[PDB]
Amino acid sequence: KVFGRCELAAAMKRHGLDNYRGYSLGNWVCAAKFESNFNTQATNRNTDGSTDYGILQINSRWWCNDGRTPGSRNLCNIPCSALLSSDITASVNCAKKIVSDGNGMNAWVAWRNRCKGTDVQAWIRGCRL
Ligand SMILES: [Cl-]
Ligand SMILES: [Cl-]
Ligand code: NA
Repeated sequence: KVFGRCELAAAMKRHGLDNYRGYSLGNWVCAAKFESNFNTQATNRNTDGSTDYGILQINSRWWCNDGRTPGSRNLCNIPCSALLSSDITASVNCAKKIVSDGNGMNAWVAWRNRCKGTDVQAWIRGCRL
Protein backbone atom coordinates (compact mmCIF):
# COMPACT_ATOMS: atom_id res chain seq x y z
CA LYS A 1 0.00 0.00 0.00
CA VAL A 2 1.15 3.47 -0.95
CA PHE A 3 -0.14 6.06 1.53
CA GLY A 4 -0.90 9.68 0.86
CA ARG A 5 1.27 12.07 2.85
CA CYS A 6 -1.53 13.26 5.15
CA GLU A 7 -3.01 9.78 5.20
CA LEU A 8 0.33 8.40 6.55
CA ALA A 9 0.69 11.23 9.12
CA ALA A 10 -2.78 10.39 10.60
CA ALA A 11 -2.08 6.65 10.72
CA MET A 12 1.33 7.20 12.36
CA LYS A 13 -0.34 9.41 14.98
CA ARG A 14 -3.17 6.90 15.53
CA HIS A 15 -0.40 4.38 15.96
CA GLY A 16 1.39 6.67 18.42
CA LEU A 17 4.51 7.99 16.66
CA ASP A 18 3.46 11.56 17.53
CA ASN A 19 6.29 12.92 19.69
CA TYR A 20 7.45 9.36 20.41
CA ARG A 21 10.82 9.59 22.15
CA GLY A 22 10.47 13.29 21.46
CA TYR A 23 10.25 12.92 17.65
CA SER A 24 7.41 15.00 16.29
CA LEU A 25 5.19 13.50 13.61
CA GLY A 26 6.86 15.47 10.79
CA ASN A 27 10.18 13.65 11.39
CA TRP A 28 8.48 10.31 10.88
CA VAL A 29 6.56 11.41 7.83
CA CYS A 30 9.75 12.90 6.32
CA ALA A 31 11.70 9.71 7.03
CA ALA A 32 8.98 7.51 5.45
CA LYS A 33 8.98 9.62 2.32
CA PHE A 34 12.64 9.30 1.61
CA GLU A 35 12.98 5.66 2.77
CA SER A 36 10.03 4.20 0.86
CA ASN A 37 8.11 6.92 -0.87
CA PHE A 38 5.27 5.98 1.56
CA ASN A 39 5.07 2.38 0.07
CA THR A 40 4.60 -0.39 2.64
CA GLN A 41 5.94 -2.93 0.11
CA ALA A 42 9.26 -1.27 -0.54
CA THR A 43 12.38 -3.45 -0.13
CA ASN A 44 16.07 -2.74 -0.97
CA ARG A 45 19.05 -5.05 -0.60
CA ASN A 46 21.92 -3.49 1.31
CA THR A 47 25.48 -4.09 0.14
CA ASP A 48 26.06 -6.43 3.13
CA GLY A 49 23.37 -8.85 2.08
CA SER A 50 20.76 -7.62 4.55
CA THR A 51 17.51 -6.13 3.24
CA ASP A 52 15.38 -3.12 4.31
CA TYR A 53 11.64 -3.54 4.45
CA GLY A 54 8.50 -1.42 4.59
CA ILE A 55 7.60 2.21 5.02
CA LEU A 56 10.64 2.87 7.29
CA GLN A 57 12.99 0.43 5.59
CA ILE A 58 13.84 -1.60 8.71
CA ASN A 59 16.88 -3.83 8.30
CA SER A 60 17.14 -7.61 8.61
CA ARG A 61 20.67 -7.45 9.98
CA TRP A 62 19.23 -6.51 13.36
CA TRP A 63 15.50 -6.10 13.51
CA CYS A 64 13.48 -8.78 11.63
CA ASN A 65 13.94 -12.34 10.32
CA ASP A 66 13.87 -12.87 6.53
CA GLY A 67 15.73 -16.20 6.59
CA ARG A 68 18.56 -15.07 4.32
CA THR A 69 20.72 -12.65 6.33
CA PRO A 70 23.37 -14.99 7.92
CA GLY A 71 24.52 -13.99 11.43
CA SER A 72 21.66 -11.59 11.89
CA ARG A 73 19.41 -10.88 14.80
CA ASN A 74 15.64 -10.41 15.04
CA LEU A 75 15.28 -7.77 17.78
CA CYS A 76 11.78 -6.92 16.85
CA ASN A 77 10.82 -10.63 17.02
CA ILE A 78 8.95 -10.51 13.65
CA PRO A 79 9.30 -11.95 10.15
CA CYS A 80 10.47 -9.11 7.80
CA SER A 81 7.46 -9.69 5.57
CA ALA A 82 5.16 -8.40 8.32
CA LEU A 83 6.86 -5.04 7.76
CA LEU A 84 5.35 -4.95 4.23
CA SER A 85 1.65 -5.05 5.32
CA SER A 86 -1.05 -2.42 4.60
CA ASP A 87 -1.38 -2.66 8.37
CA ILE A 88 1.56 -0.59 9.69
CA THR A 89 1.39 -2.01 13.20
CA ALA A 90 4.54 -4.12 12.95
CA SER A 91 6.56 -1.45 11.26
CA VAL A 92 5.44 1.14 13.87
CA ASN A 93 6.16 -1.12 16.81
CA CYS A 94 9.53 -2.13 15.53
CA ALA A 95 10.29 1.54 14.76
CA LYS A 96 9.55 2.46 18.42
CA LYS A 97 12.03 -0.19 19.54
CA ILE A 98 14.68 1.12 17.18
CA VAL A 99 14.31 4.81 18.06
CA SER A 100 14.52 3.79 21.73
CA ASP A 101 17.88 1.98 21.21
CA GLY A 102 19.94 5.06 22.18
CA ASN A 103 20.70 6.78 18.86
CA GLY A 104 17.13 7.93 18.22
CA MET A 105 16.21 8.56 14.58
CA ASN A 106 19.86 8.79 13.59
CA ALA A 107 19.29 5.03 13.03
CA TRP A 108 17.62 6.12 9.77
CA VAL A 109 20.50 7.51 7.73
CA ALA A 110 18.04 9.09 5.37
CA TRP A 111 16.43 10.92 8.34
CA ARG A 112 19.81 12.21 9.39
CA ASN A 113 20.56 13.26 5.82
CA ARG A 114 17.28 14.65 4.53
CA CYS A 115 15.14 15.58 7.53
CA LYS A 116 17.30 16.36 10.53
CA GLY A 117 17.98 20.10 10.65
CA THR A 118 15.16 20.93 8.17
CA ASP A 119 11.62 22.26 8.68
CA VAL A 120 9.90 18.91 9.11
CA GLN A 121 6.65 20.49 10.19
CA ALA A 122 6.11 21.05 6.42
CA TRP A 123 5.44 17.29 6.13
CA ILE A 124 2.25 17.43 8.24
CA ARG A 125 1.25 20.96 7.20
CA GLY A 126 -2.29 20.90 5.77
CA CYS A 127 -3.16 17.63 7.49
CA ARG A 128 -6.15 17.15 9.75
CA LEU A 129 -4.87 15.31 12.78
CL1 LIG B 1 18.48 -14.96 8.64
CL1 LIG C 1 16.84 11.22 20.68
NA1 NA D 1 17.52 -10.95 10.85
